[PDB]
Amino acid sequence: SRAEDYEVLYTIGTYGRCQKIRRKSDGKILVWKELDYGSMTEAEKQMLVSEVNLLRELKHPNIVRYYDRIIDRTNTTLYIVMEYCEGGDLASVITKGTKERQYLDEEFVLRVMTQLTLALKECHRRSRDLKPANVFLDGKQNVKLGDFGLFVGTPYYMSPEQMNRMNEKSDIWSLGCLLYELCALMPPFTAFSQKELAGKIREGKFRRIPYRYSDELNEIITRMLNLKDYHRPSVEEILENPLILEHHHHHH
Ligand SMILES: CCOc1cc(-c2nc(-c3cc(OC)c(OC)c(OC)c3)cnc2N)ccc1C(=O)O
Ligand SMILES: [Cl-]
Ligand SMILES: [Cl-]
Ligand SMILES: [Cl-]
Ligand SMILES: [Cl-]
Ligand SMILES: [Cl-]
Ligand SMILES: [Cl-]
Repeated sequence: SRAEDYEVLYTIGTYGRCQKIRRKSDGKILVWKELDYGSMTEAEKQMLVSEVNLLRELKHPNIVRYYDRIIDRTNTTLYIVMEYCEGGDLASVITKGTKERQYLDEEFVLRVMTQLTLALKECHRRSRDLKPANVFLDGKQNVKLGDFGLFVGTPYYMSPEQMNRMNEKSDIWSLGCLLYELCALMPPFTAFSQKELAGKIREGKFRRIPYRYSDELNEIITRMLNLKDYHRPSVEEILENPLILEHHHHHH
């Protein structure tokens, strides 16, 4: 309700800045996203209101949880309060692995696969970017999909359908790309330009993920990267995989 209900501890990152905060009433650790709407038009503020209502709706263990919205009309600043994910985002995990030359555990990849697949299933059920920067880790081995998604960069994760026209199986391809990058510490198709990239995607060829990962894990990631959307496994078919066990799911 009010900014003064919370105390900022410090800034985590800088669409304004993201800050770790403490709710005064009970000391709960949260974060908020700080947005200056002062320069926005009425139309834009209207679709901002629409977006925020949308986030207040989705509740799921594998989706970053919204708590509150605070309007500071004096500084024309809006705060979106959400849960704190102490393990940060998946992009930093991959970069860390890349820089330090250390692959991630299969167990970790299975957790990401299982929990992101359940996030997707929920998103599809309701009607969000499937990329490492939009994936967050809490302090309990849980994985959460953030709200990014609802030019300069190469569109590494774009499916062959999207690269022409025109589909939930497209999301499966994107997940395949993300899990592939998590394993290999590089995307399955790399290139310097989008046109070069598009040429590679159309061939649909890539390296096997590293041998430290099982044939079973390689197989399902490879299936997700099938050129034909109808050969990619559905969320249901993914979760039926013998690889995926109770402990790979979320725990409170
Ligand atoms: C502008 C980003 O919006 C979101 C932020 C979070 C969110 N992020 C973190 C977080 C914590 C970190 O500390 C380790 C960290 O450094 C690696 C980090 O890097 C980006 C992020 C903690 N809690 C959070 N709730 C979640 C979702 C969003 C979003 O808008 O989807
Ligand atoms: Cl390595
Ligand atoms: Cl391993
Ligand atoms: Cl390899
Ligand atoms: Cl166990
Ligand atoms: Cl539960
Ligand atoms: Cl949870």
